[PDB]
Amino acid sequence: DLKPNAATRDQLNIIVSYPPTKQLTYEEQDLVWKFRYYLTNQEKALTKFLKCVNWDLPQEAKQALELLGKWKPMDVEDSLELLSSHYTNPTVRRYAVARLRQADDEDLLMYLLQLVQALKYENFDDIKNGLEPINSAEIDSSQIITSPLPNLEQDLCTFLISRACKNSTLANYLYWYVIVECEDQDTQQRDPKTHEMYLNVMRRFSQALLKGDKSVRVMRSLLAAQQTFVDRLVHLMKAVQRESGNRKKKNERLQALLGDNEKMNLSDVELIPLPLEPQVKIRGIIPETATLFKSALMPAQLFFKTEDGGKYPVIFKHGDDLRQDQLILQIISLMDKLLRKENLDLKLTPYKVLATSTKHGFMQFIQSVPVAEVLDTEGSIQNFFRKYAPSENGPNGISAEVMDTYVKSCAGYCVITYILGVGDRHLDNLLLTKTGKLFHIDFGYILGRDPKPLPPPMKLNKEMVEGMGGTQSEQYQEFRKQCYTAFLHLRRYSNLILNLFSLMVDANIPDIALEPDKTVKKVQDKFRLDLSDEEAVHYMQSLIDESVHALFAA
Ligand SMILES: O=c1cc(N2CCOCC2)nc2n1CC[C@@H](C(F)(F)F)N2C[C@H](O)c1ccccc1
Ligand code: NA
Ligand code: NA
Repeated sequence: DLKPNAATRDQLNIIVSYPPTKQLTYEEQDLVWKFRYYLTNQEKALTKFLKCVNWDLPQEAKQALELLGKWKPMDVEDSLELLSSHYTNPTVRRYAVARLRQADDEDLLMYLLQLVQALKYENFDDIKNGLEPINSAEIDSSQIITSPLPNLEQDLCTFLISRACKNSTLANYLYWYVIVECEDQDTQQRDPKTHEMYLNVMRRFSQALLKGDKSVRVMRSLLAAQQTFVDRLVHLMKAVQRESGNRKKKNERLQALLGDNEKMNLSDVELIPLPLEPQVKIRGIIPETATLFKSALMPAQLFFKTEDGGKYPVIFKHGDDLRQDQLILQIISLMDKLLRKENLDLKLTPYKVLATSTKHGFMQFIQSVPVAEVLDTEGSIQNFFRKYAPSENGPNGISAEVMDTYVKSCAGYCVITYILGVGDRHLDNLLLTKTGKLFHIDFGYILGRDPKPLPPPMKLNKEMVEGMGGTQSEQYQEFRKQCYTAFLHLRRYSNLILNLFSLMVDANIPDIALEPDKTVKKVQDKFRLDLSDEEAVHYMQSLIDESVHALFAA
């Protein structure tokens, strides 16, 4: 093989270190191609090499595939890039699936939402041909599972179904994520072949479950029971939303219908996995504690009876698209897991969000109080903390543990909302727990979007700073430390985070759909990959200093 000199090797290392959005010039491509055999020893060089290939040229594609098979095994992040819209070559996509096969189900679950999006770039004929022995509108996606009839060998569809058949948690999310994709009216009208593909994925999944062993066949019946339960809940929600009168009158209708099990079948059901969190098995909804929230959207707070005698409160929305919130909460869940991997638990609240359609879905209810209500009832965050968690020896008369949780969650969310460009940040969408956990909700505005003009990049307020004990407190120093530490940890996983956002470009998420080609760059810019770790610390410190000076000047 051709060996490049020291100067060329250094030049190739700079190209290999380029950020994800960085496009290689034709001259850089010629250089990478010239030393393709040398670069085979570097797993990070593979994604740069594949950017040099014109997939419309059969021999160039063939040359690339031979090197792909000789290359040092790629990482999971790089396999996620090979499943994006950029790579439609079936063999390239098979190699990416071969890498995901080596990953644990725990990691696979973290990327499942994006892997379901990646099906849009798969071979639609291969997915259809996998079906064993009409107009798409005649196939109600919700009726597939409820109507059972009396190393490079696997594509993405075959792989996802195979793993789902062995894991009930994976099967739950695969079922619901595919149902939402089938229910996408924008996909149904603009790309009927994609809508047909998603129906075929569901039909393939139902077929594989029915061919499985005793536990696998039971999984199909449990998915059918969940679909039927959700269908019944949607019918109930429609009746409550149509009920003439005030919220009290709607609550009476809500409780009466939930209480009528012979008609609705919602309060007394056989043990079924909760769609929102399938590890939690439910007995039904408690009729007498179900109420609507004060909102024109009419969302309901529902308490589920768990198998172990517990109560699982949820928010169920009908007539709203939960997909943007679903993506943000799954990214927050991933960010929390990555921070925990680096041994940093910032006491975040990645509450569960699951769309059951593009029109309805669940949200895990965390017992908490919005900051606006905290000020109206107690006056301040510190007063709320002194009332529910007092300590004579603790900082400002508050439990040390509660204060530590507050500082950590403030810092965690400060860094996360900045990276995700979360807008519309007011005191009603900032929530607080009696354990000290501060968290964000309602992700209607992301990636720099805001209802007000000129939004600040850092989402800090006077109430947050006062809750810590001011700018001169030991808590404020801890907050700054946790901010730059969380920032450095997340920057290390920028390749992963960006590759997952790249898989969401065609997902019909409002704030992504607005500018799909600029989405990845918006997130990439927040990581400041142009700066070294030391420079990133000072940049994060500058963001905090500016935000604090600006908020106090009010
Ligand atoms: O997106 C979300 C997420 C969410 N979480 C609740 C805490 O656990 C995590 C999820 N709550 C809401 N929203 C949309 C706006 C309203 C809704 F849905 F009622 F309209 N609320 C309820 C309101 O904030 C509320 C009311 C009373 C107490 C606490 C909270
Ligand atoms: Na039908
Ligand atoms: Na947490």
